[PDB]
Amino acid sequence: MEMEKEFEQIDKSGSWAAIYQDIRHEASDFPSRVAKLPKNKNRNRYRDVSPFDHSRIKLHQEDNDYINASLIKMEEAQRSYILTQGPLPNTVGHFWEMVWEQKSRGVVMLNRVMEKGSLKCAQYWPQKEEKEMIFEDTNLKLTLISEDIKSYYTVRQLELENLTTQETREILHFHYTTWPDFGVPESPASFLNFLFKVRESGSLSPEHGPVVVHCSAGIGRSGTFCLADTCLLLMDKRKDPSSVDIKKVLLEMRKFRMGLIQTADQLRFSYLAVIEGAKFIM
Ligand SMILES: CC(=O)N[C@@H](Cc1ccc(O)cc1)C(=O)NN
Repeated sequence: MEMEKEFEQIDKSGSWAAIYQDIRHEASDFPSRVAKLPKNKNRNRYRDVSPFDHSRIKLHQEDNDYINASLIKMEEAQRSYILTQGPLPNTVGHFWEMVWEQKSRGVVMLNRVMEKGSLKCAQYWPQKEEKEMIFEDTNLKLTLISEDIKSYYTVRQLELENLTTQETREILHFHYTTWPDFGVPESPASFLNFLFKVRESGSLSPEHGPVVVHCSAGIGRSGTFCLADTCLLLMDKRKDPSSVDIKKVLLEMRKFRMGLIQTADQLRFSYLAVIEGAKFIM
């Protein structure tokens, strides 16, 4: 039942929350024993937001490998992503250790450091060229190379140095800036173009390790980014573009990360992001 038609009847009835709770009721439930251990109390920004043990990204170290990061592996779509929370003052060195280990090209951010007068994440990248950051706990160094500031996003070039191998790599900061404080973006137009812009970079390609995407919790705004890309990828690919079930995509993803897609407005907006993007792939 096509995604244009469904909506329509979803509007016609207005039962977004009603659609939305059923997915919440049909979603995966798996253990999260690692997250919950006591020595990890400080690596979680939220007590109710936890990575499942079976899909948890692990940090390459034998003492403590824990981070609130999971691997969403999409079989069909031949696409992979890591969802993580906004880093904390105690996790910064862990976020970049992850970027390294995993061999990612890109870092995507759907949020500002300050929203509603309070802190959404740590300031974790260098704002000035001659002002480099060193992550002592994890022996890496990061340098701001260049900055492309535009209306809805900014793209930054960074240099990540594994101070232990002295090897260096180039990472791309894709930062979306205009998402509103309350609600959802008033028009999917800008979220989509930024999604094409991230693909444009080569960051969501198999030729690198999965992309790292985050917002504050690592489930909401992050979930729309991946639900939509994957659905778009799926439409190009199948005979029947019409075949794409957005609820079905979401529950598959939900098997790898708890609560992807936080409110009924995001579900629909996720729906308009798919619906509207199809209109170029073609
Ligand atoms: C008709 C309706 O329920 N609209 C939503 C708001 C909405 C707008 C754009 C989005 O992309 C997503 C959600 C609403 O009124 N919710 N209360």
